[PDB]
Amino acid sequence: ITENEKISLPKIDWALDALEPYISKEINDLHINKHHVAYVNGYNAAIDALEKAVGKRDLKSVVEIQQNIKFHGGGHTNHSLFWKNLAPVSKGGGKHPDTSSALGKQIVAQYGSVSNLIDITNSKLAGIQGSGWAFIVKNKQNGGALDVVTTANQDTISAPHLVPIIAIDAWEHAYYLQYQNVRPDYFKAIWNVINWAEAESRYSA
Amino acid sequence: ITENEKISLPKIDWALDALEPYISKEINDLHINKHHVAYVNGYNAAIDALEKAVGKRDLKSVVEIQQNIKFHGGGHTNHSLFWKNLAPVSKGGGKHPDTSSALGKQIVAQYGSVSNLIDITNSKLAGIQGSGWAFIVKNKQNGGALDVVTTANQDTISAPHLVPIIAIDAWEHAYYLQYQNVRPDYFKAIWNVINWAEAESRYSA
Amino acid sequence: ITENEKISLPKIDWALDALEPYISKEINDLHINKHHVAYVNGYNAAIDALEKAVGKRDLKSVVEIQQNIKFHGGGHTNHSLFWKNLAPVSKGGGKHPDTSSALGKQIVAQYGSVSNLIDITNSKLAGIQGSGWAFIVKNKQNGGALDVVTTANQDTISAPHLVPIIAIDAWEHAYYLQYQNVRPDYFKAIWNVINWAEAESRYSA
Amino acid sequence: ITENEKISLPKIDWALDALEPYISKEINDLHINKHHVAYVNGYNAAIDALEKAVGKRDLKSVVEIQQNIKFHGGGHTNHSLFWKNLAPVSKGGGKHPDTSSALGKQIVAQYGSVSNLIDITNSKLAGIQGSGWAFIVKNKQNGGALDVVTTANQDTISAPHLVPIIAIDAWEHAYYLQYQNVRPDYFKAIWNVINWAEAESRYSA
Ligand SMILES: [Mn+2]
Ligand SMILES: [Mn+2]
Ligand SMILES: [Mn+2]
Ligand SMILES: [Mn+2]
Repeated sequence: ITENEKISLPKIDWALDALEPYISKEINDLHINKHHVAYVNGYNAAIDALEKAVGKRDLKSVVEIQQNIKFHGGGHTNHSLFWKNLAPVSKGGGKHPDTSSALGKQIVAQYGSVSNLIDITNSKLAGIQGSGWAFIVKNKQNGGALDVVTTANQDTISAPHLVPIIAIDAWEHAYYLQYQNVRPDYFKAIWNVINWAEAESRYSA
Repeated sequence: ITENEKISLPKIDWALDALEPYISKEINDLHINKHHVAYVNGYNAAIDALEKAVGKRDLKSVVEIQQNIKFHGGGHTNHSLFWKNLAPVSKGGGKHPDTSSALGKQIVAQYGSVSNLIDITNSKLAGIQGSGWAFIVKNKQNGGALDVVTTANQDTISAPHLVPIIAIDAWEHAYYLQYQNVRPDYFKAIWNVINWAEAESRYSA
Repeated sequence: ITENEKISLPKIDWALDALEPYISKEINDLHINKHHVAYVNGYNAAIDALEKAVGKRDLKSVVEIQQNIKFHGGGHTNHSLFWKNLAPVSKGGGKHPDTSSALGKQIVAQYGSVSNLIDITNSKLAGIQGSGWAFIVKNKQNGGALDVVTTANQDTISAPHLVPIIAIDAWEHAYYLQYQNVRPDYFKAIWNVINWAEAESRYSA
Repeated sequence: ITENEKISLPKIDWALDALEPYISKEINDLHINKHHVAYVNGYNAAIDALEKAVGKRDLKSVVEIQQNIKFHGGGHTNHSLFWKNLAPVSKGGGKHPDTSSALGKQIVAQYGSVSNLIDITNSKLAGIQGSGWAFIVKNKQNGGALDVVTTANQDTISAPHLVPIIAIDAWEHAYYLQYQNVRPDYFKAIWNVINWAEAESRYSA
């Protein structure tokens, strides 16, 4: 594994206790410093393992390692999107996107309001069985149309023609210390710290 | 939905705090009374929705409902197996199976010792990505041979030729409040409260 | 299993040899009379097995049978959609949808042309690994937006908010006798017998 | 991509028509020269795309490429195992393994006879939904115990502790031209040309 190929834990634009009372410092410290750090390490080790196996044409090891690449690679990708679409109330968290922005105009055209889109997303999040994510996505092929999708585990939006706009973590570790089994309460509460300014930038990028 | 079709939460043969210090009373209370209760209700609701859709030949609904049958039905089966293979130390929890038993003799012949089987099982548990279970299984068609398998979410040992001997819950709700992100500490801890008398009885049935 | 819950092979609105030179009579005869027939039988048997097991509250059998419900129920639904969106050239097969119809207006707004939408679908069909389908779908929640999706095996469009508009069978049995390994030639060829009038009715329904 | 990393189509130890009347020369010709060639080319293309994406830390592409590595790498491993465990009758195809061999002794001890194991394998094959494989496997951690498992599409026996002994292709391209929809006729016929000498050698390795 070379220095240019290795990934690192991203710097987070807000303090660990800044999402309170919606997401605790206790969850954020473990989520970033233990959970995200595990995917950073897992990806860098999986890449090192893969180059060694590929070089030897060990197709049995190559095949086995692919799953760890997908998982740790996806975990890093999902969590990085997550931290960037979260913001304290003081820093624009929970402020709806500007209705004149490309994203704001698209939400209005397809859903009528951000309120309805959030209801549709909370609905997808409730239906997730096990570990997974919900994403608000832009499709670059069908006129920049928005849709809400879910992925299992650390699976991500990897289709070249699709753009992740908002990423919501539904893994039990994302809410358990504060909400316990009451997953719908976390889903309802998170929107108060959602960074829609980042979502607008992602759409127009 | 007829009454004889409806499932119920089982009686657990130990107090909420009886598996301490290995599994907290806080975890068991939520695990039994919130988590397992949700699988009981979900299954009964899915069977009712299924019968209506099957009666109307509404195959689009039928196909959608089958996922909730699988998830909730599996959730009930898995947690029921789990409580039955958990026991307080004073009630034989953690006590290794009699080497003279059908299960005991099979463990010795295949793995040499219970400790080696536990080592294998803990490695399979460590490898679980996202929500899932590990099972020690008996295969009825290959000479009652044991193996260690894992399932995702609430998938269970449903094949008629396979018998679940030990079920270990690897979902984050099974350990998070006590062990947080340190899932290997939980997998190591659990064996101290595993009911091998139940596993011996499952092998012989 | 009752008489009202039983599914049957649908009547086909075209002669077996009427899709030639695009799809042969030889494929069509096996496709309808052996393949679709096997899903009709599989579903009716799975339903009979399900009522027996649900009644006995045999969660292990109930869980096992769900897979057969999904598969044969999906196979019947997918094939029924398929025959309805196929038509001889003499009966409107290959005729692009009317641009003033709700579907035609949506295609123009989102993709610019039917040809561009066909190119996107052919790209999705090319990327299917193993057995599966491609569908042009309408989403009732995001403003009636169209999208191209794939499913594996006999998985279908079962989400209540989604409508299958066009179903394209990519299983090897759908083309093998005529095209052999040359799967892209079949994908290119099938559009000449696609019934877009059925697609228009499905969108407006 | 470097030379040492590139895979090649293997030499097949029997003529295209050598397995007749069990597997036609038309099937073998396409299976080796079109189907397996597509896996060889696809894997080499995926390794090249992977190295470029890994080099520029483009994790979105990396995560997307992993599936093509798994599919093509698995496709090459599976077909290579397949040709090696196929033999013309005049070269010992269909001849049961020596009961004195390590494999032979293991079959007798677990299944009683090769015919009972074949029956078990044929039932697992019949149960495959869509594209997949059945494998007779040796587990190196539970006493070298044999079992029968199935994989979907081009998924393979990649776990380090498991050894594939016999691989059977259940994709429609493996039998369609000759057996059409009657897949059980193919599963029955294949055992007449299975190379058990290779299976014994795999077990002992
Ligand atoms: Mn997370
Ligand atoms: Mn649980
Ligand atoms: Mn078909
Ligand atoms: Mn093949």
